[PDB]
Amino acid sequence: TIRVGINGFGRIGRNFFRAVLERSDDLEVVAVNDSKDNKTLSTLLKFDSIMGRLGQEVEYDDDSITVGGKRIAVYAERDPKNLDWAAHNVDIVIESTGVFTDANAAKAHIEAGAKKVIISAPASNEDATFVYGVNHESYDPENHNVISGASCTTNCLAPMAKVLNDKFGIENGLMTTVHAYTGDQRLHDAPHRDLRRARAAAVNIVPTSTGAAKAVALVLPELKGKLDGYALRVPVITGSATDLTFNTKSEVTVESINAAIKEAAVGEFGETLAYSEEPLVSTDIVHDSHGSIFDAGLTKVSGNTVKVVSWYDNEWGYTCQLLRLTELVASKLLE
Amino acid sequence: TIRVGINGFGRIGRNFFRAVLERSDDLEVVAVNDSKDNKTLSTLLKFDSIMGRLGQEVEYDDDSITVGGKRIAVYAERDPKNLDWAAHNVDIVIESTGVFTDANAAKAHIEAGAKKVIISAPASNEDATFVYGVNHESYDPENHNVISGASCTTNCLAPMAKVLNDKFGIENGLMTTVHAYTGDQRLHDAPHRDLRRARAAAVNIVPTSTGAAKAVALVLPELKGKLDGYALRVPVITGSATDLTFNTKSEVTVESINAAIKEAAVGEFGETLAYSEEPLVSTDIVHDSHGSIFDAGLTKVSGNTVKVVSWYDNEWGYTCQLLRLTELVASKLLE
Amino acid sequence: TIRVGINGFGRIGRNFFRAVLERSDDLEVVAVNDSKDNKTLSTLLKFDSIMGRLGQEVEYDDDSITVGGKRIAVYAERDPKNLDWAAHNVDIVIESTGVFTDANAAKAHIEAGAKKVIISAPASNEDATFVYGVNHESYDPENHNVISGASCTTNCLAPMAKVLNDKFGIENGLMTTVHAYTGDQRLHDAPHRDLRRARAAAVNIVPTSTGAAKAVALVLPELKGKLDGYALRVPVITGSATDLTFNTKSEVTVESINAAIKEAAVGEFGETLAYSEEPLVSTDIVHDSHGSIFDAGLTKVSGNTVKVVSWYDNEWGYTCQLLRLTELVASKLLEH
Amino acid sequence: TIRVGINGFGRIGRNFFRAVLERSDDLEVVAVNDSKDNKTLSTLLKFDSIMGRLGQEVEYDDDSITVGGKRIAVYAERDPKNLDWAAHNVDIVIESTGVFTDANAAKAHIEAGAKKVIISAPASNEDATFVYGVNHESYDPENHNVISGASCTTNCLAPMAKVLNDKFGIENGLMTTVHAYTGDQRLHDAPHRDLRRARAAAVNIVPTSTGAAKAVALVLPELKGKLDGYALRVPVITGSATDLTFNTKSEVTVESINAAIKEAAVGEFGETLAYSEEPLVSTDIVHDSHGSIFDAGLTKVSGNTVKVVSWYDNEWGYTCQLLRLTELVASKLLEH
Ligand SMILES: NC(=O)c1ccc[n+]([C@@H]2O[C@H](COP(=O)([O-])OP(=O)(O)OC[C@H]3O[C@@H](n4cnc5c(N)ncnc54)[C@H](OP(=O)(O)O)[C@@H]3O)[C@@H](O)[C@H]2O)c1
Ligand SMILES: NC(=O)c1ccc[n+]([C@@H]2O[C@H](COP(=O)([O-])OP(=O)(O)OC[C@H]3O[C@@H](n4cnc5c(N)ncnc54)[C@H](OP(=O)(O)O)[C@@H]3O)[C@@H](O)[C@H]2O)c1
Ligand SMILES: NC(=O)c1ccc[n+]([C@@H]2O[C@H](COP(=O)([O-])OP(=O)(O)OC[C@H]3O[C@@H](n4cnc5c(N)ncnc54)[C@H](OP(=O)(O)O)[C@@H]3O)[C@@H](O)[C@H]2O)c1
Ligand SMILES: NC(=O)c1ccc[n+]([C@@H]2O[C@H](COP(=O)([O-])OP(=O)(O)OC[C@H]3O[C@@H](n4cnc5c(N)ncnc54)[C@H](OP(=O)(O)O)[C@@H]3O)[C@@H](O)[C@H]2O)c1
Repeated sequence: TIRVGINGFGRIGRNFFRAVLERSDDLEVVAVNDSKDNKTLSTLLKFDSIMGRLGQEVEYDDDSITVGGKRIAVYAERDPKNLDWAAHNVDIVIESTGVFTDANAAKAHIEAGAKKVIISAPASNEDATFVYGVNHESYDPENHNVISGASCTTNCLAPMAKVLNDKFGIENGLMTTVHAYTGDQRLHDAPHRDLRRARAAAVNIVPTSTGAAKAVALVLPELKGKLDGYALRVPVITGSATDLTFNTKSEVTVESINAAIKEAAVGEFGETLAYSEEPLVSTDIVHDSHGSIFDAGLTKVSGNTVKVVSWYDNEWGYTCQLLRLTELVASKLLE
Repeated sequence: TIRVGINGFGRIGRNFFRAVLERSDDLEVVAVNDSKDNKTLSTLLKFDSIMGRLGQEVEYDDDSITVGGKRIAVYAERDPKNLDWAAHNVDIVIESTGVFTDANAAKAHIEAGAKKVIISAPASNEDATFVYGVNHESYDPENHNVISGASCTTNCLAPMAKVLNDKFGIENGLMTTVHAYTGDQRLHDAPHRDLRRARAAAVNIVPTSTGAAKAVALVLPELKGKLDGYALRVPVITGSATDLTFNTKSEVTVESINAAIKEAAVGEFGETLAYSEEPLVSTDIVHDSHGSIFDAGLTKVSGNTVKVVSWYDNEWGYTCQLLRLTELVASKLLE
Repeated sequence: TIRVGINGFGRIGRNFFRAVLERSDDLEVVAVNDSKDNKTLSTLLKFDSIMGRLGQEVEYDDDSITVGGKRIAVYAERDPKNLDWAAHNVDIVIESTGVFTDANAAKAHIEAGAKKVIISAPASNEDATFVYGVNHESYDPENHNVISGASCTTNCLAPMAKVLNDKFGIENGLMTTVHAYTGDQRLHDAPHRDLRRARAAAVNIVPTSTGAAKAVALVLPELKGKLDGYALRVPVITGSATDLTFNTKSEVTVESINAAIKEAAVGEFGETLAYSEEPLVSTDIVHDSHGSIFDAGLTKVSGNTVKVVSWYDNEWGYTCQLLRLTELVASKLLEH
Repeated sequence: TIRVGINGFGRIGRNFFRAVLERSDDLEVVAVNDSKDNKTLSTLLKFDSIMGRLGQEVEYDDDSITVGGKRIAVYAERDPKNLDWAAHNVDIVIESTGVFTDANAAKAHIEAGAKKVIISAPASNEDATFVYGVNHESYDPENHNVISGASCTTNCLAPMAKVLNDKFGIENGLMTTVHAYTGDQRLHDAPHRDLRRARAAAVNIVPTSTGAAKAVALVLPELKGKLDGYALRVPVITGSATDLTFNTKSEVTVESINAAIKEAAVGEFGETLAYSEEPLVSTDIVHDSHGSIFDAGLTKVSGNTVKVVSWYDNEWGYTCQLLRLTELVASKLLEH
């Protein structure tokens, strides 16, 4: 068991906690840092609009939240310099606040006694970025100390893109992610730096930018400069689909595109990328642990133009990818 | 034409602007104070998730927003002491920020050159509170200088309660308002001082407290101590219903309860309170200008226990009540 | 293993099937009658927009569906007279079509081999109506052969109405249930016998009738003529609350109303009626197995007027209550 | 006044009626055929969950509804053969039931007295298909008697596909339309021939087919075999976007793609196709009368791969396009 700390007990932080509880044999969360009182934090952990009730008992005091008898230390230092991770023998910190995506700032956790930091988001100045299943073999336990698990969408797109580029080659592609609304958006029309994300999220199709397609290049260098895209935020609370349209020099049919995915979606990689011929709708992939669920029923081909669609639970699927990455780091040298 | 200023260009502020444009012959909005840039403010005025597009042309510069050729001065003073309302000959300021519901603080607008302040909310230390149609005859143009238009729900409940208490007498009543979600609520589960309003608004029935039933006593003193209630926030963006269950010493039937409303819902009062026998659903009362739309089809009676239900557009219906109050003030002595 | 058949494999039928898999050791569903083809039936069983995926493999053919290796015989007979329940030795049929709530028609399942019929709905002409935890002890295994499990709302209302009446006496009460939309409402403005339920369900507060407060008299005769109410259908897919306002002759406080429910909400009754002081919203009671979750935080008192509020998963909570009734039935004599 | 009758008084029929009241001086609806009773018809006309209240008094009887003092004859004949359109001198029938998109069946309205039938949908065996603004000039008043106004998606796609093909040449293109749910989808998980549209519409992203990108070839023959796509149905009640990704042989930038649409989007064509640089979300195009609102802010270019996005109100925008086609028809000879 390697001991884990979470900085930021938001949606991603709480997902990660639950995912460890549900899915991990070799990690334990033993401390959390967040800016709120333990009554509030413990209530949000216990009850969730998306995931339902935590199955375990939750209690709290002024120092901690106890979950199924296991005491979780809770801190509220807004600067990670004031933390002491070594005091709880935390080796890995999950950096999920959203305000330390800069590795030069996330480094504070290591100064505060951790050995590894995993940023649950696109990062800057990081040692490395991983999409589990795609480039995790390149993790270097001595030199990759502050890393990034990339974005939900990148974790959906990159597995699919790896397989198709490997098999047919992708010249250029443009992505539309049709995505659940997220907490950056407004409930009612109100000021926002993005004048579209300003608009009432649960009654609008809301177009917004995302770096997730360009970010594929970080984990698949062969696709640098060849992918871009954007997001349409729509009224579901979780569950998203990545629609990629690309040009290939290969001569391709619907059936050969699908066969390539089916043939790759197997073994350990198939825990990242799944192949489905089912009549899927978003609610079917809620709490699905794959990073990418390829929908063979949606594949289209016109000439050398290809459209493929992969599903993802932008919360849970992403979190399970991050958990896979965390298990890898925890399985290798920690100093 | 009496010239009006709005402090706070949120949902209520923008509703009020539109209501003046659509419905008023004797008021004009000539200045606005708000903490945002004019590109953002002008975009939110022009496009609305609830009301649709403003029919008029909107332009802006760094000093103003011009609406159908009429230049609206815009300020961004966070303290109303720094404002100068007299410079634009504004007589009435609508105080719609939410952070000057204290009349001792709203008074600043009068020091800044206005003559009257109307708080678009339950207030404290106010000269008087009005529900138009219920107690507006008691407005005293010399001594009522900082006033309150009360809450959306109170504007729905008080008209109905006046008629029923007048005709049958109400001993005690308890209200449930089944209410559209509002901007105080969270889109995704997140910290909030109210741990229920913390929960994703568009997928939950969310119980929360409201003073609106006790506040009836401010405008109908005869009901002090006899009304209380709460709110169930539900997933519609606007449109609400007030369900009041009360005990009466009178012997009453469904048909006599309804006849009393029908008989009162007439003339000017009938612009506040309507009587309907239609098969209404919330979307039918969106942009309805009444404060209260009594639904005769929902009236129930068991013994001396009575249940009545009135609809309201918590945005537009409320705003039209506030506009009626503003026209009254504007029609009398301004000093 | 008491063998169960389901007539009508819609929301309630599929909930019942799942609840049997999840919560019963004594019951097994061996046969289903429904109007649809088996490809459709099996897809709707495998995948559920509310309950998520069934955690068991599903296959189908012209005659059956196989769930986790167990063959369920499937028929599609519009008329129950043309069924042979004896052919697979089913003893209890759950009648969940919606269209045979008249016991005079549902009786047809007994003629076709069943020993018992449980109507998943308010019924007419039935031997008996039950809210488990309230009056199930009056179940008569000789004379109660076609029975009603009453409605979702009744299964929420009756348990707290029993406790509070018994403690304080209810003079009259009026109820509003703020209720998830149901399958009979229209997605877009379209024809319906109820001109309000005609109206786009996911964007409207939709008022509609419910017999629930009057049907409580069937199970608590002491409350006959003392209750009425209506529903507001709102845009959530499941999860509901019943808001009851009543006047009493007793002297009551918030603390005293709430203490009455807490005392009673224990033991086996406590699996029907829960007592909560949690900050609940509707998603928190989705897939809750209680018929009634009393929300102590919502209790109000004004003179002699009392308001109380209880939650229910109108799908799963109701289904769990119905399973509790089915287990009771199946634990006694199944003659004939 | 050219007299119009409507067969099928559903979403599209009621939109058409309203659009005639709102935007036409030349057309008048004098008769309606629909399967429902007049109390229901008149209620659904008066009150609309999307469009709000009709601003006119509505009354009804056994034979008619009266809207702002004008009597509309109402029939309910399942079979168009039993209608007499001549009886009220209607010249154009809008065929909006959904079930007579085969011109071989819709022809029955001409036998029953109509001079022209306009099918509010993709059709089979029709004289002609039109997207107003794209190919309406080819309308032949002698030989085009039963015609299609094509689909909502086609009326969004074809206008920008015309402009960009003409300017740059489209090699192939694939489309996704992110589309408001429609009335055929199910509110709760329930049977449907499309097992995805079976699934609770207001809580799901629901993939489904559309002929729209292949139906563009009917109106722009130059694009035959070059377009395909599908729909994602999402939880908004109306408002949709068409996302088209195509590869071209030309050298194109974002600025150049966008400039091509701006140039073309003027005059009468500009009432079909708008050019926007606004920060649009779907509520902003609700009740917009254009068939296609090009969103310049969404244009992307990657090498020779181009993505463009246009909005449409799949109810009102489509209806306005159809009204534009009906006015055209009604401005020429109505013989026979
Ligand atoms: N769909 C998804 O949700 C998704 C998918 C992929 C990636 N991600 C990434 O995951 C990260 C987390 O996103 P989220 O959805 O979880 O957002 P969130 O719900 O707002 O979580 C962020 C949390 O950080 C806490 N926080 C902020 N500053 C802090 C500080 N100085 N010290 C301690 N705690 C602090 C906040 O606590 P308070 O609320 O008390 O301020 C908040 O609860 C982001 O970087 C996001 O881009 C999200
Ligand atoms: N259903 C309803 O909406 C409803 C019904 C009845 C009564 N009311 C009452 O109406 C009032 C307004 O509510 P709302 O729904 O309009 O909320 P809102 O949308 O948040 O509007 C409030 C606005 O005030 C602005 N503001 C805050 N502090 C300011 C300052 N110091 N100077 C200038 N502007 C400032 C904010 O601008 P920024 O956003 O840029 O910070 C915000 O846009 C509240 O008191 C509420 O209780 C609302
Ligand atoms: N919240 C709730 O859903 C709720 C709560 C409490 C009680 N109930 C009660 O439970 C009953 C079922 O409701 P529900 O929500 O499950 O509705 P539903 O989803 O429509 O279920 C009805 C099912 O019966 C089938 N069916 C109808 N007529 C049939 C016939 N003649 N032969 C065979 N199968 C037939 C239908 O097949 P098709 O789908 O092919 O038509 C459908 O699968 C109703 O009486 C309702 O009051 C419902
Ligand atoms: N977004 C859109 O809605 C959209 C956009 C573009 C094109 N369209 C097309 O427009 C057509 C109509 O669609 P819609 O959305 O308006 O569907 P809808 O709401 O179901 O309209 C169909 C109407 O036709 C009536 N009807 C059906 N069969 C009939 C018959 N034999 N005789 C008389 N009346 C009959 C129905 O009456 P009942 O209600 O009693 O069944 C209903 O009012 C479809 O072909 C569709 O593809 C729709």
